[PDB]
Amino acid sequence: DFRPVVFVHGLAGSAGQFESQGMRFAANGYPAEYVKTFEYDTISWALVVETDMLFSGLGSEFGLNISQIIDPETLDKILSKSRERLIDETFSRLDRVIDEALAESGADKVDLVGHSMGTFFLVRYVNSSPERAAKVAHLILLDGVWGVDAPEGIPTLAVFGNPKALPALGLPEEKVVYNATNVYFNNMTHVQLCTSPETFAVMFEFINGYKPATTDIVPQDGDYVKVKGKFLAFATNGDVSGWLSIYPIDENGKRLTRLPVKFMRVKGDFEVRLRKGQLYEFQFRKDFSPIIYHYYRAPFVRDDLWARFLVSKPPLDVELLILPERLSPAAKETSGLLLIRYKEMIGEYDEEIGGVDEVYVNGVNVCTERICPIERAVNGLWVFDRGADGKSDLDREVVRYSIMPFMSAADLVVPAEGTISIAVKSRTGGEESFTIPAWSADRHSIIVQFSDYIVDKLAAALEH
Ligand SMILES: [Mg+2]
Ligand SMILES: [Mg+2]
Ligand SMILES: [Mg+2]
Repeated sequence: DFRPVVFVHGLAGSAGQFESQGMRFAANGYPAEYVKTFEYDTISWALVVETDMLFSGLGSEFGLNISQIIDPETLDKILSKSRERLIDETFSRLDRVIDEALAESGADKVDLVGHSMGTFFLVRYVNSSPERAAKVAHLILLDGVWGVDAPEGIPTLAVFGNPKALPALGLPEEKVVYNATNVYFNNMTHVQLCTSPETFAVMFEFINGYKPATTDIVPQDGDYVKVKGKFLAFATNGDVSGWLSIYPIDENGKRLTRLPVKFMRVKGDFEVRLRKGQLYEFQFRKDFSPIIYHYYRAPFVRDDLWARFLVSKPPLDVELLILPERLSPAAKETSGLLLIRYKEMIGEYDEEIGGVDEVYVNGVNVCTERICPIERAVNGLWVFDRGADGKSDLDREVVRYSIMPFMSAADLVVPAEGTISIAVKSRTGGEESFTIPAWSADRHSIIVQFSDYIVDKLAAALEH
């Protein structure tokens, strides 16, 4: 019998970094409900908690950077929170999740997995009391804390990627969690490490004692899948209110039904039954905003209980960064996109990584060495007409994003006429392409989520 696994994301992260992994666990026999995700406000956590000296402030670095855009009065309110109180509140909520999971499954202990800042969070959590540590069969720490001992008596696995994808003004000649089994994937980058099928295999074997029969997201039988998802605020992860309209679409992004096949008021959570292998447009209207959001992604092939749709909201309203252009005349005639992949898009070649991604928008590669260098760990690439001047200047950095963790931007004019072609040729092999309507930036925002792994028949065969 499998025991539940509970995943704790990092700064500016969410359940999305464990979506693929949850589906791999289920493909290998785990009831899908046994894979839990614990979400929390990462801005308050990084600034209030991880700025202490337990780890000499290491767990807070990306939070310090991303916080630059917070309004002064709001920042002060955030920093005024009691640190001991935030900790006890958040940790008590994880106790509840773990206790409910043990009762639901009948298991005696759970496996806990943390990514990046989530590893700092979990080391504090298990060391906070013997009762908390007692409920953990295995602890997995992905590309986060290092130079510390594994919590006493808890079998710990630490998996590390290439440090070039993280801030390097520090000098770790090696990252090790003492007394843990340490595994290294030097050809992988920060978030990629969290979502990789190779990481999946190492984790499954560590906690189960045998290699999984497959690391593929195996499609399930039948024509329908259950999807449980949430619309939540980027980085702070609070539930977001709005209206969800789902439309099945063709290969060119045209809606196949006049009316949406699902229409609902949402407050964070939502659950829907959809057709397996079908392309959908998830249209979202958030309360109090005039923009209509159109979310695109590959079809679902099995139940997915961890889908996440990110929404820009205060205090960290990152979308405000593209407001000047959205308010310009060119917005009526040009589109604005956010391309997301939880596996760094890399345009700079490094022999250790071994290859570069190519990301084409209307036939132009925006994943260049200047826009997607390895050190920026690009998981979110904003594509819009910077300056609203009708000129593409890919060689000139879009400076406003330089300090934003995991994001970059490309100044490319995308005509809001007809459709937009978007394709990624993955550095690890395979390609995924989308053709969608060219919604104008004045009224619409377009979010395209690339899959974090592509299994290509020919490439797999060539390797075999
Ligand atoms: Mg064991
Ligand atoms: Mg059938
Ligand atoms: Mg421009």
